[PDB]
Amino acid sequence: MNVDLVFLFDGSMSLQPDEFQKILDFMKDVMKKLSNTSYQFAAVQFSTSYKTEFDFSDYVKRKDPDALLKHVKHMLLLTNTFGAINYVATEVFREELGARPDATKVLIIITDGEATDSGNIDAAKDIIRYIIGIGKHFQTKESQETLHKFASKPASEFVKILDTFEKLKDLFTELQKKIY
Ligand SMILES: CN1C(=O)N(c2cc(Cl)cc(Cl)c2)C(=O)[C@]12CN(c1ccc(C(=O)O)cn1)C[C@H]2c1ccc(C#N)cc1
Repeated sequence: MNVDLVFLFDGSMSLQPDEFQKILDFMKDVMKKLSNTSYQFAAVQFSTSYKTEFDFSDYVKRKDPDALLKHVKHMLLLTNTFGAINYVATEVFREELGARPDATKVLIIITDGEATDSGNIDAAKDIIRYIIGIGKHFQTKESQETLHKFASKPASEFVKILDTFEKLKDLFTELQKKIY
């Protein structure tokens, strides 16, 4: 349907270069698949700070995932996930930046660890929120639970755990199908 979807992706120092690249490729795969639909996309990299890599209006103008992401630079700092989610809620979903009043808001968060900051994400709560937690830091039920606070309910649907960044490929294949 009419979906305004934002990727919020981790660019902290704990991600290896190849891992950060797998994230970019995942986002391109998704966008390529949903070309020529009612989907609109935006992407934000977060680390210590929050960098909008492209807004919805950027997407409407070009609709080319390669061009939209070509200058992305890995920030290699902290993992301020609380600040990042609030940033998306208030700074990215705006009509002035191409967001649509009647579109469903979706936020896809991709990270390798726990947030380095703190607070709440009240402002983003109405958004449909998936979080993809990847790698060695999420190998136990207890470590995986730390992500639930960022996601819609139930966690069994909205929190995805991958053992490696190579599994983003497999996740895309699975997601591809859910497309009606
Ligand atoms: C199932 N589902 C889903 O897995 N994701 C999802 C989950 C992850 Cl981890 C990553 C990415 Cl990129 C997308 C979604 O966003 C949805 C929920 N959804 C919607 C859309 C609209 C409404 C609504 O209006 O209520 C509710 N949910 C759209 C749907 C979807 C499925 C596959 C792809 C691909 N490729 C992209 C989107």
